[PDB]
Amino acid sequence: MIEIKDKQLTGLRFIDLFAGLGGFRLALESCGAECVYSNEWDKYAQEVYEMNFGEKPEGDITQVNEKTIPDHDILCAGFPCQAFSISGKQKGFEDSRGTLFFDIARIVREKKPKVVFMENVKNFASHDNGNTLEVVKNTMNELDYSFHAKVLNALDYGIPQKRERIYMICFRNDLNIQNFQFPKPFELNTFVKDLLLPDSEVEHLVIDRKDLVMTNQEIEQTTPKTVRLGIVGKGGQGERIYSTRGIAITLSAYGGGIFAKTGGYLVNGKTRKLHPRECARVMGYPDSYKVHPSTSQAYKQFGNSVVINVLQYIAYNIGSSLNFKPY
DNA sequence: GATAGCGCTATC
DNA sequence: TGATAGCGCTATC
Ligand SMILES: Nc1ncnc2c1ncn2[C@@H]1O[C@H](CSCC[C@H](N)C(=O)O)[C@@H](O)[C@H]1O
Repeated sequence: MIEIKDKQLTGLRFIDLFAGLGGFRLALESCGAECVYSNEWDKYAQEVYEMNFGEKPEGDITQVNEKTIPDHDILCAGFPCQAFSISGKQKGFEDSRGTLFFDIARIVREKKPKVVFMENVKNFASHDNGNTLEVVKNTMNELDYSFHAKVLNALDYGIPQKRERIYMICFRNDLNIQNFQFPKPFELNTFVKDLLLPDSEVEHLVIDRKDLVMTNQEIEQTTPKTVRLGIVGKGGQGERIYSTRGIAITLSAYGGGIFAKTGGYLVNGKTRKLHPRECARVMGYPDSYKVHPSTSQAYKQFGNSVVINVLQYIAYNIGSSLNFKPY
Protein backbone atom coordinates (compact mmCIF):
# COMPACT_ATOMS: atom_id res chain seq x y z
CA MET A 1 0.00 0.00 0.00
CA ILE A 2 0.98 3.65 -0.44
CA GLU A 3 1.44 6.67 1.88
CA ILE A 4 -1.33 9.24 1.49
CA LYS A 5 -0.31 12.74 2.54
CA ASP A 6 -3.53 14.54 1.54
CA LYS A 7 -6.36 12.84 3.45
CA GLN A 8 -9.41 13.16 1.20
CA LEU A 9 -11.83 11.26 3.43
CA THR A 10 -11.18 12.92 6.80
CA GLY A 11 -14.44 13.30 8.71
CA LEU A 12 -16.26 10.61 6.72
CA ARG A 13 -17.52 7.33 8.20
CA PHE A 14 -17.70 4.07 6.26
CA ILE A 15 -19.04 0.53 6.58
CA ASP A 16 -16.86 -2.50 5.83
CA LEU A 17 -19.23 -5.18 4.43
CA PHE A 18 -17.99 -8.69 3.51
CA ALA A 19 -14.90 -7.43 5.34
CA GLY A 20 -12.65 -10.47 4.96
CA LEU A 21 -9.16 -9.19 5.87
CA GLY A 22 -10.29 -5.56 6.03
CA GLY A 23 -8.67 -4.49 2.77
CA PHE A 24 -11.25 -1.78 2.19
CA ARG A 25 -10.66 -0.55 5.73
CA LEU A 26 -6.91 -0.24 5.22
CA ALA A 27 -7.50 1.68 2.00
CA LEU A 28 -10.18 4.07 3.32
CA GLU A 29 -8.50 4.63 6.71
CA SER A 30 -5.25 5.50 4.94
CA CYS A 31 -7.25 8.33 3.36
CA GLY A 32 -8.51 9.55 6.71
CA ALA A 33 -11.93 7.86 6.96
CA GLU A 34 -13.43 6.22 10.05
CA CYS A 35 -14.90 2.70 10.03
CA VAL A 36 -18.13 2.52 12.04
CA TYR A 37 -19.29 -1.04 11.28
CA SER A 38 -17.92 -4.27 9.87
CA ASN A 39 -19.58 -7.48 8.74
CA GLU A 40 -18.10 -10.88 7.92
CA TRP A 41 -19.40 -14.36 8.79
CA ASP A 42 -16.37 -16.62 8.32
CA LYS A 43 -14.96 -17.53 11.75
CA TYR A 44 -11.35 -17.51 10.58
CA ALA A 45 -11.73 -14.15 8.81
CA GLN A 46 -13.31 -12.71 11.95
CA GLU A 47 -10.26 -13.96 13.86
CA VAL A 48 -7.71 -12.26 11.59
CA TYR A 49 -9.84 -9.13 11.35
CA GLU A 50 -10.05 -8.87 15.15
CA MET A 51 -6.33 -9.64 15.44
CA ASN A 52 -5.61 -6.60 13.25
CA PHE A 53 -8.38 -4.10 14.10
CA GLY A 54 -9.46 -5.11 17.59
CA GLU A 55 -13.10 -5.83 16.73
CA LYS A 56 -15.08 -8.87 15.59
CA PRO A 57 -17.29 -8.21 12.53
CA GLU A 58 -21.00 -8.98 12.88
CA GLY A 59 -22.22 -12.23 11.32
CA ASP A 60 -24.49 -13.24 8.40
CA ILE A 61 -25.55 -10.00 6.73
CA THR A 62 -28.68 -11.71 5.38
CA GLN A 63 -30.09 -11.79 8.92
CA VAL A 64 -29.05 -8.32 10.05
CA ASN A 65 -31.74 -5.64 10.19
CA GLU A 66 -30.58 -2.76 7.99
CA LYS A 67 -32.05 -0.23 10.45
CA THR A 68 -29.46 -1.61 12.88
CA ILE A 69 -26.50 -0.54 10.70
CA PRO A 70 -24.77 2.70 11.92
CA ASP A 71 -25.17 5.86 9.83
CA HIS A 72 -22.37 6.23 7.29
CA ASP A 73 -21.09 8.15 4.28
CA ILE A 74 -19.47 5.36 2.29
CA LEU A 75 -20.50 1.73 1.95
CA CYS A 76 -17.71 -0.64 0.93
CA ALA A 77 -18.30 -4.14 -0.37
CA GLY A 78 -16.27 -6.72 -2.21
CA PHE A 79 -19.17 -9.14 -2.39
CA PRO A 80 -18.86 -12.92 -3.13
CA CYS A 81 -17.69 -13.86 -6.62
CA GLN A 82 -17.86 -17.66 -6.78
CA ALA A 83 -21.13 -17.31 -8.69
CA PHE A 84 -19.68 -15.00 -11.36
CA SER A 85 -16.00 -15.84 -11.70
CA ILE A 86 -14.62 -17.21 -14.94
CA SER A 87 -13.24 -20.01 -12.76
CA GLY A 88 -16.60 -21.22 -11.43
CA LYS A 89 -19.98 -22.53 -12.59
CA GLN A 90 -21.31 -19.04 -13.33
CA LYS A 91 -24.71 -19.72 -11.74
CA GLY A 92 -25.00 -16.01 -10.93
CA PHE A 93 -28.05 -14.90 -8.95
CA GLU A 94 -29.25 -18.51 -9.02
CA ASP A 95 -26.29 -19.50 -6.81
CA SER A 96 -26.73 -19.82 -3.03
CA ARG A 97 -24.03 -17.13 -2.78
CA GLY A 98 -24.90 -14.90 -5.74
CA THR A 99 -27.70 -12.76 -4.27
CA LEU A 100 -25.57 -10.86 -1.74
CA PHE A 101 -25.69 -7.78 -3.94
CA PHE A 102 -29.37 -7.38 -3.11
CA ASP A 103 -28.47 -7.32 0.58
CA ILE A 104 -26.26 -4.35 -0.29
CA ALA A 105 -29.12 -2.78 -2.24
CA ARG A 106 -31.49 -3.07 0.69
CA ILE A 107 -28.92 -1.57 3.07
CA VAL A 108 -28.45 1.32 0.67
CA ARG A 109 -32.21 1.88 0.50
CA GLU A 110 -32.39 2.28 4.30
CA LYS A 111 -29.15 4.13 5.11
CA LYS A 112 -28.69 5.98 1.79
CA PRO A 113 -24.92 6.71 2.01
CA LYS A 114 -23.19 9.41 -0.02
CA VAL A 115 -21.17 6.75 -1.85
CA VAL A 116 -21.42 3.02 -2.63
CA PHE A 117 -18.04 1.38 -3.35
CA MET A 118 -18.18 -2.22 -4.60
CA GLU A 119 -15.76 -4.73 -6.09
CA ASN A 120 -15.98 -8.07 -7.89
CA VAL A 121 -14.19 -10.15 -10.52
CA LYS A 122 -13.72 -9.16 -14.17
CA ASN A 123 -16.18 -11.73 -15.51
CA PHE A 124 -18.93 -10.01 -13.50
CA ALA A 125 -18.86 -7.41 -16.26
CA SER A 126 -19.86 -9.87 -19.00
CA HIS A 127 -21.61 -12.59 -16.99
CA ASP A 128 -24.91 -13.70 -18.52
CA ASN A 129 -24.53 -11.58 -21.64
CA GLY A 130 -24.03 -8.53 -19.46
CA ASN A 131 -27.43 -8.86 -17.82
CA THR A 132 -26.04 -9.13 -14.29
CA LEU A 133 -24.07 -5.90 -14.47
CA GLU A 134 -27.19 -4.21 -15.83
CA VAL A 135 -29.34 -5.46 -12.96
CA VAL A 136 -26.86 -3.81 -10.59
CA LYS A 137 -26.77 -0.61 -12.69
CA ASN A 138 -30.55 -0.31 -12.77
CA THR A 139 -30.87 -1.24 -9.11
CA MET A 140 -28.50 1.59 -8.13
CA ASN A 141 -29.81 4.03 -10.75
CA GLU A 142 -33.22 3.33 -9.22
CA LEU A 143 -32.12 3.76 -5.61
CA ASP A 144 -31.22 7.18 -7.05
CA TYR A 145 -27.46 6.77 -7.59
CA SER A 146 -25.10 7.34 -10.52
CA PHE A 147 -23.19 4.28 -11.72
CA HIS A 148 -19.48 4.38 -12.49
CA ALA A 149 -18.10 0.95 -13.35
CA LYS A 150 -14.70 0.02 -14.72
CA VAL A 151 -12.31 -2.90 -14.88
CA LEU A 152 -8.85 -2.07 -13.52
CA ASN A 153 -5.83 -4.38 -13.61
CA ALA A 154 -3.54 -4.15 -10.54
CA LEU A 155 -0.42 -4.28 -12.71
CA ASP A 156 -1.39 -0.80 -13.92
CA TYR A 157 -1.20 0.57 -10.38
CA GLY A 158 2.20 -0.32 -8.96
CA ILE A 159 1.48 -3.91 -7.91
CA PRO A 160 2.97 -6.93 -9.72
CA GLN A 161 -0.17 -9.05 -10.08
CA LYS A 162 -2.48 -9.66 -13.06
CA ARG A 163 -5.65 -9.20 -11.01
CA GLU A 164 -8.42 -7.73 -13.15
CA ARG A 165 -11.43 -6.63 -11.14
CA ILE A 166 -14.52 -4.53 -11.75
CA TYR A 167 -14.87 -1.51 -9.48
CA MET A 168 -18.28 0.12 -9.03
CA ILE A 169 -18.56 3.62 -7.58
CA CYS A 170 -22.01 5.12 -7.02
CA PHE A 171 -22.72 8.69 -5.86
CA ARG A 172 -26.02 9.83 -4.40
CA ASN A 173 -27.61 11.96 -7.13
CA ASP A 174 -28.22 15.03 -4.94
CA LEU A 175 -24.44 15.20 -4.63
CA ASN A 176 -24.17 16.39 -8.23
CA ILE A 177 -20.83 14.63 -8.64
CA GLN A 178 -19.80 15.05 -12.27
CA ASN A 179 -16.00 14.85 -12.01
CA PHE A 180 -15.29 11.38 -10.65
CA GLN A 181 -12.56 9.65 -12.61
CA PHE A 182 -10.91 6.27 -12.31
CA PRO A 183 -7.16 6.38 -11.50
CA LYS A 184 -4.93 6.73 -14.57
CA PRO A 185 -2.59 3.75 -15.14
CA PHE A 186 1.13 4.28 -14.67
CA GLU A 187 4.32 2.32 -15.39
CA LEU A 188 4.97 -0.75 -13.22
CA ASN A 189 8.43 -0.68 -11.62
CA THR A 190 8.04 -3.51 -9.08
CA PHE A 191 8.04 -7.21 -9.92
CA VAL A 192 7.51 -10.53 -8.14
CA LYS A 193 11.23 -10.85 -7.37
CA ASP A 194 11.19 -7.56 -5.49
CA LEU A 195 8.59 -8.85 -3.02
CA LEU A 196 9.91 -12.33 -2.27
CA LEU A 197 11.24 -13.36 1.14
CA PRO A 198 14.76 -14.74 1.68
CA ASP A 199 15.23 -18.39 0.65
CA SER A 200 15.85 -19.43 4.27
CA GLU A 201 12.27 -18.49 5.13
CA VAL A 202 10.56 -20.37 2.29
CA GLU A 203 12.54 -23.62 1.95
CA HIS A 204 9.47 -25.51 3.16
CA LEU A 205 7.44 -24.27 0.15
CA VAL A 206 9.75 -25.79 -2.45
CA ILE A 207 8.17 -28.54 -4.51
CA ASP A 208 10.30 -30.98 -6.46
CA ARG A 209 8.27 -33.22 -8.73
CA LYS A 210 9.45 -35.72 -11.30
CA ASP A 211 6.71 -34.60 -13.69
CA LEU A 212 8.03 -31.02 -13.58
CA VAL A 213 8.52 -29.86 -17.18
CA MET A 214 10.09 -26.56 -18.14
CA THR A 215 8.65 -25.25 -21.38
CA ASN A 216 10.28 -21.80 -21.43
CA GLN A 217 13.64 -20.26 -20.60
CA GLU A 218 13.84 -17.91 -17.63
CA ILE A 219 13.71 -14.25 -18.64
CA GLU A 220 16.47 -11.81 -17.71
CA GLN A 221 14.49 -8.59 -18.20
CA THR A 222 11.54 -7.63 -16.02
CA THR A 223 8.21 -7.41 -17.84
CA PRO A 224 4.76 -6.23 -16.71
CA LYS A 225 3.05 -9.54 -17.55
CA THR A 226 2.81 -13.15 -16.41
CA VAL A 227 5.38 -15.39 -18.06
CA ARG A 228 4.90 -19.13 -17.79
CA LEU A 229 8.10 -21.18 -17.64
CA GLY A 230 6.81 -24.66 -16.92
CA ILE A 231 4.19 -27.01 -15.64
CA VAL A 232 3.63 -29.93 -13.31
CA GLY A 233 1.15 -32.72 -14.02
CA LYS A 234 -1.45 -31.71 -16.63
CA GLY A 235 -0.79 -28.03 -16.04
CA GLY A 236 -4.23 -27.18 -14.74
CA GLN A 237 -4.82 -24.46 -12.16
CA GLY A 238 -2.10 -24.48 -9.51
CA GLU A 239 0.12 -26.68 -11.68
CA ARG A 240 1.70 -23.80 -13.60
CA ILE A 241 5.09 -22.20 -12.98
CA TYR A 242 5.92 -18.56 -13.70
CA SER A 243 8.89 -16.21 -13.76
CA THR A 244 9.43 -13.93 -10.79
CA ARG A 245 10.73 -11.44 -13.36
CA GLY A 246 7.18 -11.01 -14.59
CA ILE A 247 4.10 -10.49 -12.44
CA ALA A 248 2.08 -12.83 -10.21
CA ILE A 249 -1.03 -14.61 -11.43
CA THR A 250 -4.36 -14.01 -9.69
CA LEU A 251 -4.37 -15.35 -6.12
CA SER A 252 -7.50 -17.47 -5.47
CA ALA A 253 -9.55 -18.50 -2.42
CA TYR A 254 -10.59 -22.10 -3.13
CA GLY A 255 -7.90 -22.87 -5.70
CA GLY A 256 -6.38 -26.33 -5.97
CA GLY A 257 -3.34 -27.92 -7.58
CA ILE A 258 0.04 -28.50 -5.95
CA PHE A 259 0.72 -24.72 -5.89
CA ALA A 260 -2.81 -24.11 -4.59
CA LYS A 261 -4.11 -20.54 -4.39
CA THR A 262 -0.88 -18.82 -5.41
CA GLY A 263 0.65 -20.64 -8.35
CA GLY A 264 4.27 -21.69 -8.72
CA TYR A 265 7.39 -19.60 -9.26
CA LEU A 266 10.95 -20.32 -10.33
CA VAL A 267 13.22 -18.93 -7.62
CA ASN A 268 17.00 -19.49 -7.62
CA GLY A 269 16.64 -22.70 -9.63
CA LYS A 270 13.84 -24.09 -7.44
CA THR A 271 10.08 -24.17 -7.92
CA ARG A 272 7.78 -23.28 -5.00
CA LYS A 273 4.45 -21.61 -4.19
CA LEU A 274 4.29 -18.25 -2.42
CA HIS A 275 4.47 -17.83 1.37
CA PRO A 276 1.41 -16.15 2.98
CA ARG A 277 3.58 -13.07 3.61
CA GLU A 278 4.44 -12.82 -0.07
CA CYS A 279 0.72 -13.17 -0.90
CA ALA A 280 0.14 -10.26 1.48
CA ARG A 281 2.73 -8.26 -0.45
CA VAL A 282 1.30 -9.32 -3.81
CA MET A 283 -2.02 -7.93 -2.52
CA GLY A 284 -0.45 -4.69 -1.35
CA TYR A 285 -0.85 -5.36 2.37
CA PRO A 286 1.79 -3.76 4.66
CA ASP A 287 4.21 -6.07 6.48
CA SER A 288 2.69 -4.79 9.73
CA TYR A 289 -0.55 -6.61 8.89
CA LYS A 290 -0.83 -9.84 10.88
CA VAL A 291 -1.69 -12.96 8.87
CA HIS A 292 -3.95 -15.72 10.21
CA PRO A 293 -2.13 -18.64 11.96
CA SER A 294 -3.69 -21.21 9.62
CA THR A 295 -1.69 -21.05 6.41
CA SER A 296 -4.53 -22.59 4.42
CA GLN A 297 -7.01 -19.99 5.69
CA ALA A 298 -4.41 -17.26 5.19
CA TYR A 299 -4.07 -18.20 1.49
CA LYS A 300 -7.86 -18.39 1.16
CA GLN A 301 -8.22 -15.00 2.82
CA PHE A 302 -5.66 -13.24 0.64
CA GLY A 303 -7.17 -15.23 -2.23
CA ASN A 304 -10.54 -13.51 -2.33
CA SER A 305 -9.23 -10.18 -1.02
CA VAL A 306 -8.43 -6.88 -2.74
CA VAL A 307 -5.25 -5.08 -3.83
CA ILE A 308 -5.00 -2.21 -1.33
CA ASN A 309 -3.11 0.17 -3.66
CA VAL A 310 -5.85 0.09 -6.29
CA LEU A 311 -8.43 0.81 -3.60
CA GLN A 312 -6.32 3.67 -2.31
CA TYR A 313 -6.16 5.51 -5.65
CA ILE A 314 -9.91 5.07 -6.14
CA ALA A 315 -10.70 6.07 -2.55
CA TYR A 316 -8.52 9.15 -3.02
CA ASN A 317 -10.44 10.06 -6.16
CA ILE A 318 -13.78 9.47 -4.42
CA GLY A 319 -12.91 12.02 -1.74
CA SER A 320 -11.48 14.41 -4.33
CA SER A 321 -14.89 14.55 -6.00
CA LEU A 322 -16.76 14.74 -2.70
CA ASN A 323 -14.58 17.67 -1.64
CA PHE A 324 -14.99 19.79 -4.80
CA LYS A 325 -17.90 22.03 -3.84
CA PRO A 326 -17.32 25.53 -5.21
CA TYR A 327 -19.58 28.51 -4.63
C1' DG B 1 -9.95 -28.49 7.95
C1' DA B 2 -6.13 -29.36 4.80
C1' DT B 3 -4.62 -31.11 0.47
C1' DA B 4 -4.65 -31.32 -4.45
C1' DG B 5 -6.35 -33.27 -9.50
C1' DC B 6 -9.25 -31.31 -12.08
C1' DG B 7 -12.07 -29.54 -16.35
C1' DC B 8 -14.42 -26.02 -18.37
C1' DT B 9 -15.45 -21.03 -19.68
C1' DA B 10 -13.65 -16.35 -21.56
C1' DT B 11 -10.41 -13.89 -24.52
C1' DC B 12 -8.03 -12.67 -28.77
C1' DT C 1 -8.07 -20.74 -33.81
C1' DG C 2 -4.67 -22.47 -30.11
C1' DA C 3 -2.58 -21.08 -26.07
C1' DT C 4 -3.30 -19.04 -21.74
C1' DA C 5 -5.29 -18.11 -17.35
C1' DG C 6 -9.19 -17.99 -13.59
C1' DC C 7 -11.65 -13.95 -5.40
C1' DG C 8 -13.54 -22.12 -8.50
C1' DC C 9 -15.23 -27.44 -7.53
C1' DT C 10 -15.02 -30.98 -4.57
C1' DA C 11 -13.31 -36.00 -3.36
C1' DT C 12 -10.51 -37.98 0.07
C1' DC C 13 -8.43 -38.68 4.57
N1 LIG D 1 -23.90 -13.79 4.39
C1 LIG D 1 -22.67 -13.31 4.64
N2 LIG D 1 -22.42 -12.51 5.74
C2 LIG D 1 -21.17 -12.01 6.03
N3 LIG D 1 -20.05 -12.24 5.25
C3 LIG D 1 -20.30 -13.02 4.16
C4 LIG D 1 -21.52 -13.57 3.81
N4 LIG D 1 -21.39 -14.33 2.62
C5 LIG D 1 -20.15 -14.22 2.30
N5 LIG D 1 -19.38 -13.45 3.15
C6 LIG D 1 -18.08 -13.12 3.14
O1 LIG D 1 -17.82 -12.43 1.88
C7 LIG D 1 -16.43 -12.22 1.77
C8 LIG D 1 -16.22 -12.03 0.20
S1 LIG D 1 -14.53 -11.79 -0.15
C9 LIG D 1 -14.30 -9.99 0.14
C10 LIG D 1 -12.90 -9.78 0.69
C11 LIG D 1 -12.61 -8.47 1.33
N6 LIG D 1 -12.87 -7.17 0.57
C12 LIG D 1 -11.11 -8.36 1.86
O2 LIG D 1 -10.47 -7.31 1.62
O3 LIG D 1 -10.66 -9.37 2.51
C13 LIG D 1 -15.80 -13.44 2.38
O4 LIG D 1 -14.85 -13.07 3.36
C14 LIG D 1 -17.06 -14.24 2.93
O5 LIG D 1 -16.76 -14.99 4.08
